[PDB]
Amino acid sequence: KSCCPNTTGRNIYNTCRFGGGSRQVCASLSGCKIISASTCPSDYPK
Repeated sequence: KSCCPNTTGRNIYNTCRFGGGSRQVCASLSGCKIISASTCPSDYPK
């Protein structure tokens, strides 16, 4: 999972992922937080 601001972020992540990106790049594209588990900090887990 990731910590996105909202369902919109998932959009950016998708545009990137499906665009030919990665996780870090995607993260920097949606501004979400890349978690290495099934949890998430106080960084809007959306």
